[PDB]
Amino acid sequence: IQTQQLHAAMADTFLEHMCRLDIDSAPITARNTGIICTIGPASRSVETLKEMIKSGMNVARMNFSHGTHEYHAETIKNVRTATESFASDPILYRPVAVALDTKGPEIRTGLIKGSGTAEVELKKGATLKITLDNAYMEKCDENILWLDYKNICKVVDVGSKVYVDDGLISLQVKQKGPDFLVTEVENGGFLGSKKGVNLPGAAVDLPAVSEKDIQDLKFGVEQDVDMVFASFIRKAADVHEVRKILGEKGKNIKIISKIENHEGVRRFDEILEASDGIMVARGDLGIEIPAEKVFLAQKMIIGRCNRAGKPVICATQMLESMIKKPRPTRAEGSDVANAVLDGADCIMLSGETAKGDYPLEAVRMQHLIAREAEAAMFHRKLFEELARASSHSTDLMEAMAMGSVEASYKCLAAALIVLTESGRSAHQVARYRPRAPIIAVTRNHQTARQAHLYRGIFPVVCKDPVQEAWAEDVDLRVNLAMNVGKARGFFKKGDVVIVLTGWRPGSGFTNTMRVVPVP
Amino acid sequence: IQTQQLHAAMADTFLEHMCRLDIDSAPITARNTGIICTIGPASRSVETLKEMIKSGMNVARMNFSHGTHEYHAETIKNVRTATESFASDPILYRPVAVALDTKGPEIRTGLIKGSGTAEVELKKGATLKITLDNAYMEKCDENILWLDYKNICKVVDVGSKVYVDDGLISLQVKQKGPDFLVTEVENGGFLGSKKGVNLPGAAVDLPAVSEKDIQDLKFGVEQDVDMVFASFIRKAADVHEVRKILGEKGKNIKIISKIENHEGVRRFDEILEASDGIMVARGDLGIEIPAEKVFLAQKMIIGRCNRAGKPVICATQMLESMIKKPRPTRAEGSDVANAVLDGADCIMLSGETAKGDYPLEAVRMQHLIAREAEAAMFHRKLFEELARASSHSTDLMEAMAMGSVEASYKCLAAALIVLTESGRSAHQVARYRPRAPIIAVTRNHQTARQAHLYRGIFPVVCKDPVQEAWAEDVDLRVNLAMNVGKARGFFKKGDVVIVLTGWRPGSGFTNTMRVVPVP
Amino acid sequence: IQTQQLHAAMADTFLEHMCRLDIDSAPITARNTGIICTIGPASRSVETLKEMIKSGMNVARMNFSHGTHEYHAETIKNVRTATESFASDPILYRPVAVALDTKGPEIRTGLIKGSGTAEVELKKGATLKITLDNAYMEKCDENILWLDYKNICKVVDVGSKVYVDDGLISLQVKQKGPDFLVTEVENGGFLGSKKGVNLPGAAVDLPAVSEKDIQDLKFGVEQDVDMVFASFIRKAADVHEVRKILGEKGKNIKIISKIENHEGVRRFDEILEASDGIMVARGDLGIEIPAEKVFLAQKMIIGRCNRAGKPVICATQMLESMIKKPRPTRAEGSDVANAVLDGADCIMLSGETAKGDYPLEAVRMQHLIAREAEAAMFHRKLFEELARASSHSTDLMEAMAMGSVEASYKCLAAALIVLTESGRSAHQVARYRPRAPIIAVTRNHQTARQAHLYRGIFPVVCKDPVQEAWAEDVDLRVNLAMNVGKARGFFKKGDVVIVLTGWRPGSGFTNTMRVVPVP
Ligand SMILES: [K+]
Ligand SMILES: [K+]
Ligand SMILES: [K+]
Ligand SMILES: [Mn+2]
Ligand SMILES: [Mn+2]
Ligand SMILES: [Mn+2]
Repeated sequence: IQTQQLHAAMADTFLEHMCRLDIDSAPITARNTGIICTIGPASRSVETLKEMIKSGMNVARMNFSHGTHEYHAETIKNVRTATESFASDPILYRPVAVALDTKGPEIRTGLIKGSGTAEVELKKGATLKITLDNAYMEKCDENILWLDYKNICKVVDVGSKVYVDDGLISLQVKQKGPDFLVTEVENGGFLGSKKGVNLPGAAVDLPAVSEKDIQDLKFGVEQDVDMVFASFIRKAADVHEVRKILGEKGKNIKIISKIENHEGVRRFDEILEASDGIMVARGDLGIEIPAEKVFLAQKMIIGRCNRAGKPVICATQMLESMIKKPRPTRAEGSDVANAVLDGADCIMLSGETAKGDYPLEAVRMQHLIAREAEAAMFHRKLFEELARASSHSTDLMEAMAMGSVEASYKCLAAALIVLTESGRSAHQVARYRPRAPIIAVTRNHQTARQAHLYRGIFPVVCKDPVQEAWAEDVDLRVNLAMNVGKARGFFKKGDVVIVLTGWRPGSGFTNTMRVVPVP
Repeated sequence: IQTQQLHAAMADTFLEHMCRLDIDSAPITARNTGIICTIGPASRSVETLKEMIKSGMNVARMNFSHGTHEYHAETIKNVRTATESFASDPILYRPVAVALDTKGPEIRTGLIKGSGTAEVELKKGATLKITLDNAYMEKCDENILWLDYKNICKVVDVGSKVYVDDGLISLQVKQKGPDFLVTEVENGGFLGSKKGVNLPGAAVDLPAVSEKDIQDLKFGVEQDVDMVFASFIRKAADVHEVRKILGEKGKNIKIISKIENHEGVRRFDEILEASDGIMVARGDLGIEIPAEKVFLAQKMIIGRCNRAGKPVICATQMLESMIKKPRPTRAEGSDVANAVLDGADCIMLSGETAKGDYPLEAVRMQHLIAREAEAAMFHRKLFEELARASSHSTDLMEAMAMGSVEASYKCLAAALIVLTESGRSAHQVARYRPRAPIIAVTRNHQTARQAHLYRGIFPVVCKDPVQEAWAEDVDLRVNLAMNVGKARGFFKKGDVVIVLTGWRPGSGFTNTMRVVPVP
Repeated sequence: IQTQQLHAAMADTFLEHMCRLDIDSAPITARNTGIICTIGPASRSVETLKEMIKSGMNVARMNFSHGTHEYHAETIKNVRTATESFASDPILYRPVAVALDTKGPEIRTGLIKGSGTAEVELKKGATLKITLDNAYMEKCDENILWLDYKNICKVVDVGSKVYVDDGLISLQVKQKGPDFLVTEVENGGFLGSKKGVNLPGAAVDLPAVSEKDIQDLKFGVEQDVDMVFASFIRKAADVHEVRKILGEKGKNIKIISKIENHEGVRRFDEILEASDGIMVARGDLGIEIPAEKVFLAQKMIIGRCNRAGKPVICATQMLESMIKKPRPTRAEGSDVANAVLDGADCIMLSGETAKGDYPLEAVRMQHLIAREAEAAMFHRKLFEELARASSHSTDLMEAMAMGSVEASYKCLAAALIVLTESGRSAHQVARYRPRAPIIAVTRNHQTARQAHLYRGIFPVVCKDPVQEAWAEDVDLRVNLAMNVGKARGFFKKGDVVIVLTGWRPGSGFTNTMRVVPVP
């Protein structure tokens, strides 16, 4: 029984490829899919965080939908402390990106009575009066419910449905009002405090970038975050408004547009070009459009991102049950596998690691499945189709990338070492899905950090000062990579490896490729 | 925006196909994936069952892992009552298969103290003594645990792991014994009563067909079940032992081997040939082998079954969360979609409909997703690869099937009407995955019933007596199908439809195909 | 209107590719298909030869089926004189290979009366007596015909057919004899002197390597020919007998087995492995087997050679009519195009350049068509299928080759510069059919010369002494290539180019590849 599902790799057709998957075919050590973990109570701890890093964490997500700047400021402080605790050995140090998740134009209810279980009980068929009067802002009963969206009455006529708390509870507007709405509970349940509200099929006129959002964004720039996950991007315009706030200083912060509404899906393409990467926000998306259609959008978005060479993230409830159990459900297990198979650059945990009882177990599980799923990819067809997809381009780096991935498949290289400062060279190699890991060695820390956004890139930060002789500085970097790999168990002395470097210091792209043995 | 994801159907590549999926492309009314619902407390009711049928139920699963013959006898009685309640109109009557799920060579614990919450609490690190003494059979403490597997000590040495309750709780044998084992709780939790036990990597010497199993099987034959889902089939031999018990009388009961252990996966092929269909028992499978590998086995088994033309079922925890909530999680939604996309003939609910609070909602959800996912298939490539896969065969019915599916894709037929008595003709048409529904009209009830096992076949039972003139009897049957379709909303007058019939009464296969308009 | 038929290159299917061919899409300057010209009266002249070289000649074929060693000795002398006349400028000097074509186990008639038009007239239905008596060796009438095959009577029974002069004339053995045969003229015609004779379906017992052949072979070694086109190779054994005569000295002379009989086709594979390259000797082949089947053998042999990475030649009557006219027939035009499209490494002229009235025009015509046809190839599918074909191999140079060709397609490189001494590296790159020209720079002259055998390789001989510093010696060679290309009009300053070099002097293969701009 070969390994890395290679027997299936040799398949002519998909059905064949599929038929040849072997549960006894061991995957390699490198896990190419990036793992984004949302930090919170269950993971705030520096010690916990250190354990997260060791378990596979690559990006720490700060969800500004809750918490105060003071809060996140410390969260970020801890992840950095945790990260740098390994900063010792440059060979074992693993960069960890910091991402700020916008609390975009979203609707939420107020606080519940308090002594009513902090959770009322809407009965299937009961009447519920929605109010905009800030008085009941923190006193929500089974009859009174306050929400922060003031113009709610300016866009919802009688009959329309208003969902609350991850669409689990639905309400039908029975009667309109000036600053209130009386509705009928359709889906019963126990309403929580300050839960999310969805107005599917409704021109919600909240601003792409709210006032709070501008503050949060500025905050992120000052706190040097590596990327922004912009919530509810519904058009290229929104992305631009966001990029603007980040301004000249936040200039290098990668913007990841989140697709969570029907318009965003409908106007995906312009949003894609305007953005640096995309996130399939399955959560709100599953409420704004029929749940049974979310998979369509996912595969379409991942597909189109893969084609465009832009990072894409699959997010929300992937390992949901693990918030309370140490093992995920069969559906959750397959969900992760398929996202990787779909082509997602990164998978995410949020809740499973933010406030669940098994943050570490959840991270480990994603790491395990990804590896397993990655080997299961149909690399040959993938590469071929990816190639046809971009045939109109004749970019030199692209050519280098494709030539390298090709070569790597052919001699089954142990890895591809790419020396890059902007990261472009490595991104490009990742675009064409090699099977082996891509060790990108850079002296730029933010590059190393943002690199996680790309499938297969395993960043390494060279901390040695530039050597006088270019040739030497290159060997220096290449050797660092050779060690990281040997240490990380990616390959041992003797294995073959592809190496991409520049021609002169500060080259435009890695124009040089060579097959080399591991020292 | 076309429908049935047809724009994507026109794709040249997968990435393209993927990129073209449209959430606004409406699927057709017919849902080709069979839905198997496990019956229990939450669904025992004849009235509930009638509602299940209307919601999409196609096969009622009786799980003999629990309950008494008296119990199941009544369950079966009710589903039949519920079914026949529609027996009135032959146009609206929907056949419903009865399946018996074996309680194979499985290990279970005994009953818990009772006043201890009927659930003890094993603490992470605590010591737990496993006992075989039938005295504690119904008195299991946090220190005493009884299990029904007597030879457990004859196959588990010190150090080995023993999982309990869907592998959520793990234990490590610290010390051996004659009829007992002292272990250390690794994964804490609240042990329930009579929970399943897994000895991954352990030659469990329980018999393929136990003594109780022989009784249950005989019972099923006398109760005229349509199929048997044989648990823990680990080799072709086991299937044969099973087929034997069913004997001459149970001769036509389709045997569905369940793959739940590592050996069954490893010896899949012989098991496949020996069996009529297969079930991917994700539950035990996810405990016997690493969870992160279950997807590999699923796709491999579905792939190989599709190739072999034998029915395959995807089962366990697909819509798990719906046991308590009215809406499934994003992962569960995608899990179902992917199983359909994987090629599974049938999807299953067990727990979601056996004892959960939303049996109907769960059935409806599967029905919705399947439709959605079915349109999303890459039919062209699928058909092509399926064809290459079986090119060595030159079977006449196969040729007819392929010719028909081909024709159907080309003129976008509304459906394929197949007159069959054994069902072979329709099975064969289903083998080559047409996009449209396959209306199989038969006078044989058990055929109609078992037909659900196949993707796309929508059985119709002709209850009119055989007509004197073959030509007439054919039009009779064809017209019935034409009505069912018109009634069920599959097509209206004018639409095109492919019709496969025999040449003489009692033909070997439907050798005649013709494009006809809907009257 | 793009160029190089690139719009068609982008095609998904063949029908598409085909449909997109554009007569207004200009091909590039480099002509990848090697052109082999048979030298004779019409081309013996050093001045004519110089003109041949300028017109495209790459290999000069010496046909030992006629002429004396003294003759060929001078022919070879002249081609060399002609070649070296350009030896001046190493940038414009074009290597020209010398090939010796064996006069294998072939049958020929004697001389005709003389005053009978040096051509008798066999009438359809007349009787003709074949004789082995050396007396009529130079006195052949319409009744008497002598042939050099002594054992002709030991393998041809009454009824069998004996063809004469390119099968244009057929005869049926009416009666047997001891040293004679009386036959009936079936196909009338004007018999010439010393014409070829074919005994299709007859165990002709002539030796693979005749006595004269051993002399001719030894002669070729002493005259340092680059390759031997071995006539009538009917099995691997024959090739070996040939390689043996060439012995230790002729050790590096490439042996090209000629497939001209039914056995050679039937035992092709062993012949292929035993040989260095193959020649589709359409001439005799079209007489030994039905003419209407020759195309089958051609495509099969070219196909299998392409797959094996061994040079294949398409030969005989490609531009036949041009022996007397300045323009070829429509069929001849397409014949050449298709041979190139078939995948033939080299096309040949023999007669068109040996004794026709338009040697130069014929060479120019092949050159024109090849270019045109080369652009018309379906490179993408070709590369993909070529890759699948050899997937079992994991050769490092192969990987480099494939990676490079891939890269070259992607950025539409102007050419691939390969520094090689044995030629292996360049051969390998040619194996995977890049679209651009392959400039192989070598210091080995015989390598440069034999390189023509491979599609796309444009040899360049570095005549500068090895430089002290490897790095320098490499740039030296690379720069030479850069100049040849600029001079030859293959590319100008700025264009992109792929460069393959070794890692240390005398490397095993070019393990280094880099995209570089033309200085
Ligand atoms: K948020
Ligand atoms: K069972
Ligand atoms: K010859
Ligand atoms: Mn959101
Ligand atoms: Mn089971
Ligand atoms: Mn010949």
